[PDB]
Amino acid sequence: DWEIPDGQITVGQRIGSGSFGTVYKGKWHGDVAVKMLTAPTPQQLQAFKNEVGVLRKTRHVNILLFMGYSTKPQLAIVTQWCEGSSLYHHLHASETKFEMKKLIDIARQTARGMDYLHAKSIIHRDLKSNNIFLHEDNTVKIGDFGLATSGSILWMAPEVIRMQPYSFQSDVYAFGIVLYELMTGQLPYSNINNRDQIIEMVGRGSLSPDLSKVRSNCPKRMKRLMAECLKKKRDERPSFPRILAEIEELARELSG
Ligand SMILES: C[C@@H](NC(=O)c1ncnc(N)c1Cl)c1ncc(C(=O)Nc2cc(C(F)(F)F)c(Cl)cn2)s1
Repeated sequence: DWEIPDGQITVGQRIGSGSFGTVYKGKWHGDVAVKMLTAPTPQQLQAFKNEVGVLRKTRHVNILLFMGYSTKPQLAIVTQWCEGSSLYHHLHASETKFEMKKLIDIARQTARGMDYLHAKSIIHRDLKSNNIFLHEDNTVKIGDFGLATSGSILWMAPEVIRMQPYSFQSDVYAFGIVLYELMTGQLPYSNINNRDQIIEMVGRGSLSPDLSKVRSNCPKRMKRLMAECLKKKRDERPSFPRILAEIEELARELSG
């Protein structure tokens, strides 16, 4: 069992509040991060066990290392502490300009982690550049840092907006949107004023990311893989084994 006894974790500075919990930087055999959740509902009790039950089946370098959980005194999830910023903070706030060599490496590590999740039959359900942490500004760490559960429509597939929806291809579309941010430095649909139409237009199949805003030095394989990841039909979107294979081969083309 991975239950951490009460009294071992030294809760420290608060990292950021949410509508569903708060996260602190704790001390527990080193630097750790603890997300603690007044009265737990039967849903919150199950939602906590679902998030821990998913993190228990993860043991990969590109996935945030789950370390333990606690029920006393509060429902908590203990993970490793990583320094740096998320990919959304690098490309759309800090404006960190990466070499094309490193942009492919960030996409490669992201595809490696997404490949490992699908092997374990795990759907991320909320893959975005904000949930992609750059540990030491080098290693990609995939997690779910959402503290409210929905301001994350740019990464939602058309079939996810049309409630009939989470699948491997829905995560592939999110990965395709992340590729758009990497190759453009901007979020999709930046020229749209409100989000009412973005929900309606993308769900209707008449709004797609303008694939001409990509940088000049973007390889032709990245433009083709990004387009296939953004197909409106789910069955026309590839699987991450095929996605990772073409990126790792493309990556070896840049290293001399
Ligand atoms: C305690 C808190 N840790 C931090 O926030 C943090 N960690 C490192 N460095 C920092 N600076 C910070 Cl601030 C977290 N508890 C659970 C987290 C999580 O990702 N759960 C999760 C993961 C997956 C995945 F399988 F896709 F990965 C899925 Cl599918 C669904 N849920 S994250």
